[PDB]
Amino acid sequence: KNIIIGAMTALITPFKNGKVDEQSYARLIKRQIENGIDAVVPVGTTGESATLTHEEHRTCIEIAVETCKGTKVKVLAGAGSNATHQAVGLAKFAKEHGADGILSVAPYYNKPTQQGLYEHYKAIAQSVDIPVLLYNVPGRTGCEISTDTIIKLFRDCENIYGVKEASGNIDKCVDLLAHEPRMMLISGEDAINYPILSNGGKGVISVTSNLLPDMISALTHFALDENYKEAKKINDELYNINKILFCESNPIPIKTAMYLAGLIESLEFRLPLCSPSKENFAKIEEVMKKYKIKGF
Amino acid sequence: KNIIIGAMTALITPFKNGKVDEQSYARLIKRQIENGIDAVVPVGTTGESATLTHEEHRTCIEIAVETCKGTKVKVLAGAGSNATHQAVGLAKFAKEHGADGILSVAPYYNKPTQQGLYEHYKAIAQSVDIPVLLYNVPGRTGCEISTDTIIKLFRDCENIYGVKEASGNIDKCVDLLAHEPRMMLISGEDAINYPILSNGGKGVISVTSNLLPDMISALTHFALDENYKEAKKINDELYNINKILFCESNPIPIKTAMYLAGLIESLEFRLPLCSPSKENFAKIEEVMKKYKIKGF
Ligand SMILES: [Mg+2]
Ligand SMILES: [Mg+2]
Repeated sequence: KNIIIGAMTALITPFKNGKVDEQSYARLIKRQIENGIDAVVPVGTTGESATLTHEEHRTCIEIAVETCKGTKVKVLAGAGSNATHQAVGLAKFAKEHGADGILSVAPYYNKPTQQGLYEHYKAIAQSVDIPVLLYNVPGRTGCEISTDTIIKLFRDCENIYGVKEASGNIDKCVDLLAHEPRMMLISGEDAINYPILSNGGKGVISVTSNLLPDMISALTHFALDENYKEAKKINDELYNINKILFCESNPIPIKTAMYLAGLIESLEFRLPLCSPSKENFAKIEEVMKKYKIKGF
Repeated sequence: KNIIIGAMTALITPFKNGKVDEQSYARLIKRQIENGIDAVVPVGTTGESATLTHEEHRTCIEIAVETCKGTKVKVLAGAGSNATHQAVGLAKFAKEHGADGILSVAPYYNKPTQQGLYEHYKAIAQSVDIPVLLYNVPGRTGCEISTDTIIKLFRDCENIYGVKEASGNIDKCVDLLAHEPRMMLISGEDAINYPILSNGGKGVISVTSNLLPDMISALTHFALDENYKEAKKINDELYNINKILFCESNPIPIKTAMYLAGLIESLEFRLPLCSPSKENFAKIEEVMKKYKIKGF
């Protein structure tokens, strides 16, 4: 199977006067590339996919593809939906614009059954010839892709090569790799990057790497090199920032941190996302003090 | 405040050879009208909003509006989104196509904060001059509209007149009406229609009423008249069907029941929704046998 693994960043989408700051977006991606990141994820959850237009999805994906040209960094495009017809179109769309693979979130809100999830992802995988990474995040979607369903999709569909897990369930991560060790388990929860990697996970799709790409990259590469002692020490050091970045719903804290670090111009979201409370703003600033934040 | 209350139906959307069966849709709404229902909700969750195109949304709302002309039955159009800009557009869209009000679900998947939810619904309510009913269903959205947020929205915005609760939380239903008795609490969970109404709830937005409109309507109107013994009797008798209609994710069981009753021609969903298991199909068939199902 063709795979996209390693240290990956769920890119924030900066806004300036209510529009995509395209120059900021490119600068942020180059900052990721220059700090050891192996792939970038445009217009995922951290990138506020929900509130971007289709045109803007296209724009952010094209900017990611363009900025990654001439480097080894791949573009794993966010392209998923709770409507299978739309998911299929978004996958073809992402491939069409130069993405190396797609990250496809489990249908949110309409709670499909396991059978429906299987047919959903089979249609997506059959629509393109590039790698497809499942994304399970039940706290957001209201549904869970079961281990059996993930393993069936991995075995039955050639493009599906693994899953990004954001489920706080290391038991399931054991379940997945004990029964299907060939799949690529990808950490979608920064605080437990190391436990997932030390169990045979092969990458992270990170929120924290927006702010601290060098640290997340080093952690992932240490672990992939089976230097678990060094990977754990970064994971432990990152715990405080990893947790405070979810004091409010992601990406509210990470954008707050990027703004506080001077990495993005304005602390702008699209409704229904908004600035944090005064209190959480201060907590984020407080936690950041112990970390060294690379500039441009 | 202008309100839309009473016995209301979350309309299923019948498909025929992959497209909306427009004839069937109008026929189903006429059947609701003729069995005492006070309002219909086109293109909600039960109507598979997520997998309908914009054009199909227009179409279903127009059929509902047209079918309810010359009757007292109101159209509370499904018009919500997890992007505030889009939810505002859908609200204006529904009003301009003749809807009497809108049902607007809490943003799913991106989990806005309470502050963000307030700004979200404030923007929606300020964009139209027709009643707006909030819809709280945390099992599907991953977020909760808190009692304080609901009450603030009710007090600050003219059009917001209450909330449809699908939260299994009668404590919250007490909290809401004890602190703000002027709001319209609407049951969004058929099994507990009577407890919500007996605490001062003023209507239901029902799944079961698709199949048994006369019984749900009678239950509601008994309760609104404080004939609680008669309303409780129907609620108790309805428990078995109210529960089996969620053996799989709504609207999979209700569409199955409508098909088994001969009320729709095809057991068709749009992916990622799909037919129920063989076993769940049979269980739905058994439970329906206790109930007397009105024809056309
Ligand atoms: Mg009317
Ligand atoms: Mg009376």
